[PDB]
Amino acid sequence: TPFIRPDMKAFLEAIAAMAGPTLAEMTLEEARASYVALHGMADRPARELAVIRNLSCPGPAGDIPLRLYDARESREAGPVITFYHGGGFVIGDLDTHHNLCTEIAALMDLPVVAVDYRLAPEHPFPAAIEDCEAATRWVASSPSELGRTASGVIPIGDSAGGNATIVVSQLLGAKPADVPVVLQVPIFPLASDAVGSASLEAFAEGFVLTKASIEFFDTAYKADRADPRGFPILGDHTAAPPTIVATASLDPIRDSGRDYAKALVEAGRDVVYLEMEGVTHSFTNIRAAVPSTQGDLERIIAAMKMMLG
Amino acid sequence: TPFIRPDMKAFLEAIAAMAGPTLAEMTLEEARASYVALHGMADRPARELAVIRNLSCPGPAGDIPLRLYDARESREAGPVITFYHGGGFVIGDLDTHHNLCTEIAALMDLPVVAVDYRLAPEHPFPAAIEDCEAATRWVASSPSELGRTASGVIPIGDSAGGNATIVVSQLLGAKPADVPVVLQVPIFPLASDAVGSASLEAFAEGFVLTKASIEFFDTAYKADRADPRGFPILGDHTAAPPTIVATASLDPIRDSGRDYAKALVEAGRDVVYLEMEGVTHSFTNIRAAVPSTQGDLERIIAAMKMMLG
Amino acid sequence: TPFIRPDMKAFLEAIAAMAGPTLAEMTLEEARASYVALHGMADRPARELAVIRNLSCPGPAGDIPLRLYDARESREAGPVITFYHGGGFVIGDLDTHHNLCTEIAALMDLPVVAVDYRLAPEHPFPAAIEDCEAATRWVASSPSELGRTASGVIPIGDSAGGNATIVVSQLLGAKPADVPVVLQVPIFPLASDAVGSASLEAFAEGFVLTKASIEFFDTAYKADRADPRGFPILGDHTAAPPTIVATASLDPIRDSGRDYAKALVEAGRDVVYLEMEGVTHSFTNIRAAVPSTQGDLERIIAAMKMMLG
Amino acid sequence: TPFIRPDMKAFLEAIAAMAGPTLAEMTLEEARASYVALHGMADRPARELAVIRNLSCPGPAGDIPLRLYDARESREAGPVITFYHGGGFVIGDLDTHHNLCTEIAALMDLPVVAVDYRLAPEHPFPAAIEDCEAATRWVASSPSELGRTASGVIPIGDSAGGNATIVVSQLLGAKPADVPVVLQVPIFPLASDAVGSASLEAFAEGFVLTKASIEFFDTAYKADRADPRGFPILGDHTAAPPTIVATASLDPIRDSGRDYAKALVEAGRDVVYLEMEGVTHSFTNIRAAVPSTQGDLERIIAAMKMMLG
Ligand SMILES: CCCCCC(=O)Oc1ccc([N+](=O)[O-])cc1
Ligand SMILES: CCCCCC(=O)Oc1ccc([N+](=O)[O-])cc1
Ligand SMILES: CCCCCC(=O)Oc1ccc([N+](=O)[O-])cc1
Ligand SMILES: CCCCCC(=O)Oc1ccc([N+](=O)[O-])cc1
Ligand SMILES: CCCCCC(=O)O
Repeated sequence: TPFIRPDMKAFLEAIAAMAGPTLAEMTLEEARASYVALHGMADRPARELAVIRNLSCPGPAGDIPLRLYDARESREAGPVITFYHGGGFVIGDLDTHHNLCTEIAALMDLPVVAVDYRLAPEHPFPAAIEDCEAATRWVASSPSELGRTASGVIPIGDSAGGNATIVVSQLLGAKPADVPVVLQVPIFPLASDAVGSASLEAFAEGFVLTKASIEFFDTAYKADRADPRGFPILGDHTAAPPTIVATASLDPIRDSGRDYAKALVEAGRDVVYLEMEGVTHSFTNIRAAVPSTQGDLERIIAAMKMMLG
Repeated sequence: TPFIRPDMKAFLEAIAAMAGPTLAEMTLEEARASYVALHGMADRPARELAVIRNLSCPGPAGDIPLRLYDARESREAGPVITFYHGGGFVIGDLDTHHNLCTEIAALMDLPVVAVDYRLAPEHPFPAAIEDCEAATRWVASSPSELGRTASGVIPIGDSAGGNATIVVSQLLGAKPADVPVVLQVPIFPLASDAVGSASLEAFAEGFVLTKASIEFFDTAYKADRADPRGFPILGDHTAAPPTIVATASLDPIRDSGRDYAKALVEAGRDVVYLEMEGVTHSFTNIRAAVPSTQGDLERIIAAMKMMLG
Repeated sequence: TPFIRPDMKAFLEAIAAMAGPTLAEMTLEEARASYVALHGMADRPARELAVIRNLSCPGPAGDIPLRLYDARESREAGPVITFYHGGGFVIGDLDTHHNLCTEIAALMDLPVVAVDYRLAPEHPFPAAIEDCEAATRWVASSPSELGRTASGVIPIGDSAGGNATIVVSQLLGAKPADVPVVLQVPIFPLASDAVGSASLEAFAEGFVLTKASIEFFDTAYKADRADPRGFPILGDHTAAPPTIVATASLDPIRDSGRDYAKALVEAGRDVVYLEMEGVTHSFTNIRAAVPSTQGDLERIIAAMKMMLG
Repeated sequence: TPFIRPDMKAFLEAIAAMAGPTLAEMTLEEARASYVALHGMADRPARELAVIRNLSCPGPAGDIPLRLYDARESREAGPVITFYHGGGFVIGDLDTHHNLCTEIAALMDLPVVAVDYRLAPEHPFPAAIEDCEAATRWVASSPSELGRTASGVIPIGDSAGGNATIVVSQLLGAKPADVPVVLQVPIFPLASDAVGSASLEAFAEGFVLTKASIEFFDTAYKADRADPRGFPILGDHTAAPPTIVATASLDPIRDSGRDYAKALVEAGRDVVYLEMEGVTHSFTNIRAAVPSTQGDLERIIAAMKMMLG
């Protein structure tokens, strides 16, 4: 039996007791609401910050809603974190990952801009990617509405947002924004197709993210298996920016993260690979229900400060 | 300050630390999802039963979904428990109270039929009552689809479901079903209007059920203050069936349950009044997070067995 | 016309046909002898028990005679029932309620200690109460002479004894004996002044206990209307022990018992309220003349077992 | 035309202009003195330290010479760095890597114990490994003669010493010393056989370490190709300690270090992979001739501090 932390196991047993409908059995609005409720009850509360401000920027389909987080009311030029939430490209929003964003802003002492990108099935692949790229380019242009100057950008995101992290870094690598990507932080990302992976079979049920949910998200999003914007393991890694890959040992898509970090080493790129032991997918947003995951996030923070130099 | 059990106080501290939005500040589906998560994560797992079966019966608006619970695959004629869930007539469903239902069925060794009645704001007062009454009459008719002959019915429900319990017993008292109500069990019910009561002021915040939530529910359901189907304290108590009223000492609507039991005594009716000390509203569905509440439920069960003979 | 059971009505008709004199018309010795004769006639025969033993304990005015009833010569530690007979504090003794005591001991499988407390007018208020309190404390101390160990006491009594039951529970509540009152069972008690009550007017004549007798007892006992030891509705109910209140629907002091049960609910205390339908005051001691009153006693017994756990 | 830093390229071109003999064309003593003279000229001078002290410990073939470096005469318990020098297992000693050792001790503020292990061809494989393992176990036991307490050990070494670093970590993993390996730092290690690698062909000549020298060292050391103590890529990686792998982009054995870091990710182990751009093998010891390599060492140091927490 795989190792599970005691506080992690208690959370999994409560989810098993709840025994709700699957995502596919709910309406879309119900599925999205259940994710709000899960993170609402499981995550630590928001940090207080000097600046929490809603903005928007132009996108290919229309305006893209954004939210700026900053512990400082005024700050000098520096890197700006551009955050993309998880949720399979189907669920999640600015509120499901709000508390985590306030934590990243507080602990990094850098500004964070979260992207409220368009969701599937209403907006299938590559809608989410289009919006994350556009928003990241916009932040990288130091617009006056943002109120602080970017000397570089730091894409970061969990799961689907970790997929978006890598894709955005590849798109900006090929066609630079006004400043470079100085660091990327894909957190338990989907980089290679998880179908057929050993982690997917081993952790298919009972570890928060299920094989059934992965298939539900896949059916809604409709990413093409040969498209590097859907599966960025297929992209060109030879100029990948400095990278921190964080995975979970109990994640059904753990091996997708392993694959990506291996590909970066194969291409000679600098990478920190951290595989959190005894916790699941989504550990960044369950920091109250599973208190030991706060320490896992803090290790990512420490790696980020190190890699920023 | 009022007495609070240590495990109860730890649960309240967790809720306070979460510092979530009010039900009114969420979308309606987010409010419903937050209740699914509250019970889902805080209650004990379901009992294993011989029979857990979805069914439906005709109602005035269309079909009424039902769920049958029975520890026995087949059984002789006997009383049948008809259960109405809490949630202000706005939230809750068959799943939010599913584990509690399996526990009632296991500990009573009687069949339980839970009612998936229509909810406000989509279906305001008296839609919930219409469906609860219709389902209870249908069970009382011993339909072949149920496979359980009813010698009598036992209305039971928590909070809004405790309101429904009393209204149904009054409606069936006035126009009998095929068999009588042999016992009713309103658990922390709303019987009289809570506005103005001492308990509402004393426990308006910080005790799971809040004054703000009570107001949210009241606005959606739109019960007429003069209608005994809304506030059954106004009804005729002179032929009330044998009753167990269970309240919580920390409940903002505690005094409404006190009022009902006093009205039963005033009318010469047999009643067991149990006020659980140092726990809150909703204690029937938080039996894992607050382990001492399992004993509270078991006291209700013991009183039911006694009052059934 | 109030509902009267057929067997109860026939007994009332026989009493009327015999047309005996009132308590004021008889001599004190004759009144006491007629009470002996009524129960000796009307009640079911005594149960055979291993132990029926006279005892005594020190009191504030000399020794208090007691009678111990137990189905077992030797038993484990457990609650001990402490019984106070009815009779207005003027008539009755250890023999008038002897068969009832044997029935309680047989059906509960607990020891019962009946108190031969001082009677008015020879010994007016508060004599009876002082003796009932002293005897209950003595039993609660597990004295060697009792022959069994008390883990708690259960005060119980009919009418004036129901008054004594509540007063004793309040006095031991304020100044504890060696073990707690774990349950009290006031049976058709006098808790509030019956003067002015609707039940006193409705059942003033022809229902075994008469208005004339109530006034007779009151003149003899001379209880202070403002003293909670005379009228324990005036006492502090906030810490009342678990309670079973039993009344009779045709009792002139029925509303007194209703008042007390209501006051317990108002104070948030656990209480079973049972109002026996279609029978009179004294139903616990007329179980042969009115055979259905045995079932009434058995309902009280069932409630006692439930409330003891 | 692979990228080469300007100061790096100047160093390589001066070496080319000298046109010195190969390792095969020199005597053993000439080769070893040649390496002493290269580092003596090319590396930065020694840091001044409170403690630079020769020690020794028992080994499998007699006493193993050690040298202790510490910026502090007296310190709290903490990890102790155990260092193994490069030189193909044929050349190098405590003096060729002395200045680098003082730098590591100064910048980490941790004690460093360098190992004077037995050299080939006089002592072929596995003599060097045996000595490195024995010395690391000795340090890990916190012997009185060490003068400070080890709470853990940190194996570190360049090239052949990077090979020894990994092998020691595997041996202590299978058979623990008194304290764990808390971090390992293999610097341009030989982990997998370089023969057949793309890096070996691309950088066979002109980049400090030549293919000819690799062959010369290999024939002297005579490591068994199937032995994980000779080629630790063959070892069990499933419990590898936290790791920092540092390589150089112009290193003929660069791909061996890539292979090892990929194998750790594949096994789910935490690893920092740093590939220094535009510098060669041996960059840790040419920090005066190529001043930009001081920054490369400082990046390794920063990663070490981060991974130690
Ligand atoms: C309801 C369980 C958590 C589902 C949401 C979640 O865990 O965030 C994800 C985002 C993307 C992917 N994915 O790309 O398969 C999976 C998960
Ligand atoms: C979010 C916690 C409260 C959830 C709802 C609940 O606890 O069940 C109730 C049902 C009905 C009423 N009511 O009628 O006011 C109150 C509460
Ligand atoms: C002969 C019928 C009356 C016998 C006395 C009786 O039935 O028991 C009572 C005890 C106490 C009170 N009281 O306190 O008013 C009334 C009645
Ligand atoms: C004469 C300068 C190059 C030789 C010294 C050197 O570069 O240190 C090494 C140690 C070990 C290995 N090896 O294990 O192949 C290669 C190189
Ligand atoms: C309203 C204050 C709550 C406790 C007071 C009571 O038990 O009636």
